[PDB]
Amino acid sequence: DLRLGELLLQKGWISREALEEALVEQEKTGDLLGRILVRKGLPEEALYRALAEQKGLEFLESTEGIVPDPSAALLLLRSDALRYGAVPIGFQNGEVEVVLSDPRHKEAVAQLLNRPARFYLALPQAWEELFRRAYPQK
Amino acid sequence: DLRLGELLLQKGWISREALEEALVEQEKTGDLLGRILVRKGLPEEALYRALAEQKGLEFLESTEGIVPDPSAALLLLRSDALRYGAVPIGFQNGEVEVVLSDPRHKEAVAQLLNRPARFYLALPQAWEELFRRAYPQ
Ligand SMILES: Nc1nc2c(ncn2[C@@H]2O[C@@H]3COP(=O)(O)O[C@H]4[C@@H](O)[C@H](n5cnc6c(=O)[nH]c(N)nc65)O[C@@H]4COP(=O)(O)O[C@H]3[C@H]2O)c(=O)[nH]1
Ligand SMILES: Nc1nc2c(ncn2[C@@H]2O[C@@H]3COP(=O)(O)O[C@H]4[C@@H](O)[C@H](n5cnc6c(=O)[nH]c(N)nc65)O[C@@H]4COP(=O)(O)O[C@H]3[C@H]2O)c(=O)[nH]1
Repeated sequence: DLRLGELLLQKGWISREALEEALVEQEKTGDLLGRILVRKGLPEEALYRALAEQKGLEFLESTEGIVPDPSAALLLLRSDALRYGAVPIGFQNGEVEVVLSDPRHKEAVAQLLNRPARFYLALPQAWEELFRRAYPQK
Repeated sequence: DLRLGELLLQKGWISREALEEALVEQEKTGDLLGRILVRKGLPEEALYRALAEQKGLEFLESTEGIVPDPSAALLLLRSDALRYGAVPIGFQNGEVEVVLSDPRHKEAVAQLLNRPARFYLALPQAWEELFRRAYPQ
């Protein structure tokens, strides 16, 4: 319902002038809005918390405690896990738990999995650490 | 030596008007600045990362993988680990690794331990789960 800029405004993590400056730049550059905001000083975690709320994802402050379930990992080929930015990590109540790197990929991943799923969002470094543990390059 | 408010303002978690507002409220209520800011929308994790930076602590996002070394837990009576909010979890390079629940207790704990130490900080639930693991019963 709410766009990213409005979400951040509502949470008090950007100012109206900071948002307008970003939207004015975007209309000249076409860069992703969150990228402009972060480049101008928005904490990257603030961006991801807002993006998670927008797509109904649970934001994961860390992936270090996750022990990836090998049987969940079989639900995506490694090449697909990397391309879609999705790590299946386990099961809860007959749903597969999946950690995304980019909320914009939730729908594409959900369609692919074609089963009940619970989605999480992790920061880039946290996501890559998790991916490598779930999908060793071996 | 930056105070918490300007630490958070520089990062961009709070506006300047929100900081002034929170300190004005604190003048009436006396609550901690971090608790007011968290009530006003600051993530608790962002608060603890700033508090860790301020006191030279390493903030731990998670304690789930830590297996507490019993040899290190011996360095504090359980009663002291609870009162000081400090869990010794192991040793690195001749320093004892200690996980604090509150960065304000760093100096008191360091004086007591009286040996080289590496200090970490953890959010309350993660700290409690680690404390029960290191100091069972
Ligand atoms: N992984 C990742 N995802 C990002 C990032 N920035 C945005 N996303 C998401 O990608 C979608 C397209 O972003 P946009 O290209 O900047 O296109 C934006 C942007 O041009 C504009 N916009 C965003 N917020 C506002 C606002 O508050 N006010 C106005 N007038 N326009 C806004 O509306 C369009 C739709 O925005 P949204 O519905 O929120 O949809 C956004 C948002 O869900 C990022 O840095 N990283
Ligand atoms: N466990 C926990 N610890 C917390 C929390 N908030 C602060 N601490 C820490 O406790 C000390 C006392 O916080 P305070 O009572 O709000 O008393 C504060 C506060 O009244 C004020 N203050 C803090 N930041 C600012 C600022 O940016 N500008 C101004 N003018 N005053 C500030 O200076 C005094 C000292 O602030 P600090 O040096 O940063 O020292 C702070 C900080 O290290 C919390 O929510 N939980």
